[PDB]
Amino acid sequence: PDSAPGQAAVASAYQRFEPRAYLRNNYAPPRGDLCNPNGVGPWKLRCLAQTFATGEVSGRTLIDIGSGPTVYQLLSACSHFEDITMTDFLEVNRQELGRWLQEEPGAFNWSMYSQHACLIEGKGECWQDKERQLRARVKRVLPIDVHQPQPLGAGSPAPLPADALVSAFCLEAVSPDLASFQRALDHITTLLRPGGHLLLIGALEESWYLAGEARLTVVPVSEEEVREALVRSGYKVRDLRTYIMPAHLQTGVDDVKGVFFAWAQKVG
Amino acid sequence: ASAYQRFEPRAYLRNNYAPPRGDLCNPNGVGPWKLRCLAQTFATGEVSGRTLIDIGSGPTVYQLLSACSHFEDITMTDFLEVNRQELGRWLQEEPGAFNWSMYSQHACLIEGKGECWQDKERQLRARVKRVLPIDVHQPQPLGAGSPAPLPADALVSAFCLEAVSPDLASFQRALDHITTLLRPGGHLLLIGALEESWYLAGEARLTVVPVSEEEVREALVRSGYKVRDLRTYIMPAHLQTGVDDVKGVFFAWAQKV
Ligand SMILES: Nc1ncnc2c1ncn2[C@@H]1O[C@H](CSCC[C@H](N)C(=O)O)[C@@H](O)[C@H]1O
Ligand SMILES: Nc1ncnc2c1ncn2[C@@H]1O[C@H](CSCC[C@H](N)C(=O)O)[C@@H](O)[C@H]1O
Ligand SMILES: Oc1cccc(O)c1
Ligand SMILES: Oc1cccc(O)c1
Repeated sequence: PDSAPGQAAVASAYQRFEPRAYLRNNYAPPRGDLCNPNGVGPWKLRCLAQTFATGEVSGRTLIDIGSGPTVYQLLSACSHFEDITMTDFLEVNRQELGRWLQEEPGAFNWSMYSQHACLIEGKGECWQDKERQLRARVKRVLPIDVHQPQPLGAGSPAPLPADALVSAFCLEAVSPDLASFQRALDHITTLLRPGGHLLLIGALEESWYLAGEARLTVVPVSEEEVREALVRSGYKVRDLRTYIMPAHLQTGVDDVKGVFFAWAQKVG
Repeated sequence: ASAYQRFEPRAYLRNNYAPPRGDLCNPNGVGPWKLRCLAQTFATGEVSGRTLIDIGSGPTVYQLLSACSHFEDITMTDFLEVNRQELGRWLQEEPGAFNWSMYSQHACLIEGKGECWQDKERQLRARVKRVLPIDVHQPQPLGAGSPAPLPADALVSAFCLEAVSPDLASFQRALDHITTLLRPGGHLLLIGALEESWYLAGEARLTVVPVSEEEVREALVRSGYKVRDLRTYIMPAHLQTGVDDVKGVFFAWAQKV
């Protein structure tokens, strides 16, 4: 039938999305604890650092899809791309990012994440330098809607097509069903050049998460469903790993069972 | 040397461990060079045991960051009470403690074990059992009935001896004194100023004995050490700040025979 109904429920639910609560829920401890090497934060950072460390993912332009109020997903990326586009559906998230870009004190503090990224990249970089570079290389923060065939709109500011895409915890968190998820992946895929790379991180078998007042409906996906959608979109899957959420990190902020990381390269 | 009675801890930490000398971002600065010497030395695995004493800690902890994972019992020392108080403020996470986090981070970075800086800090705090008075001019620097386990398996001392000695001879004697504290076959990590004659600490102006790398070498030998490593950092111009006239910094790894 049609996609409007579910898409409309999603947009409606996000009107209540609270950036600070979401940051607290997922990026403050225990989930944001970077000392525990078995924690989810360290694993996410590690997937990104190792992928970029192959030297196989480079270019001039990078687009981060559904950045929300977070930047950790770009810490290892930023040394490999000189032009970075960050994006989100919600103005309030885009402002949160604005706060970090201006280095305001009222901003969320990512320095543990910056430090940790420096630590595992193994180049002796201080975190203030990593941050300075991320801030310099973010060239724009744009509204985005992945349900649109042109997710950035027509006549986008963004350099297109990009050399690479990053997207963490977006697609499954905004798609009422798997077919919607697939279409979203198809949409963002039009922004990536052939032979370009997508780094996709996401929730496994999740149906809801909390962001303050907002309780959001997530399509629960399996690793295998993630693989097939990537193939369906015209990628070769180069890496797909799974982290199983330990019980102690199951805090009632969501019903997440695990997290996936895909490295995929667009065929062409 | 009652000049040390006017010595202000915060002023000293300010002059030496805040920007520019305390910026650790640039790999060519003195802070990173110092941490590197300590890290690489312990990474060899040849310096180890159970107990370690830090001679003339002042109000600083950076010199034990790499050390702390190799020794379960650590003694810190200084001549000034005010310094011992400043140490205590950091060990006990009290208010207005100096912020060493940048240094903990850099040690974690250099060590390359994937360790978070908070774990590093917690372990150092855990292994420092006591902060004791000391005078290297005394034949028994720690006094007679010290709480400190002796003889130590290892010593560390940074910027103390030359900074408390009017001349080479006094420097040599003080080296003799601290050396009695070290078990035979033990290790000493000595860091110090090269060709320095004064530095400032608030109202205090201290006299320093200017020493050369050769003179440091010979002093260690004279004290019965085998010198396993002696390295020099030349002080770049941008780190010549008005707080002293230091020319360079030396790092020595020495073993008692
Ligand atoms: N239709 C849509 N198209 C693109 N992004 C959307 C969207 N609807 C909601 N979003 C955004 O999807 C995000 C999911 S939270 C993920 C945030 C971040 N990437 C991280 O790694 O933590 C929210 O920021 C939300 O505003
Ligand atoms: N007679 C003495 N015996 C032992 N230490 C002394 C001393 N007189 C002064 N000191 C201490 O020697 C220190 C020199 S500054 C100490 C340097 C510090 N450990 C660092 O690495 O930065 C001061 O803390 C001072 O209080
Ligand atoms: O970072 C996130 C976002 C949404 C669900 C989740 O389990 C984790
Ligand atoms: O850390 C120090 C201590 C004393 C003199 C100096 O130049 C540096």
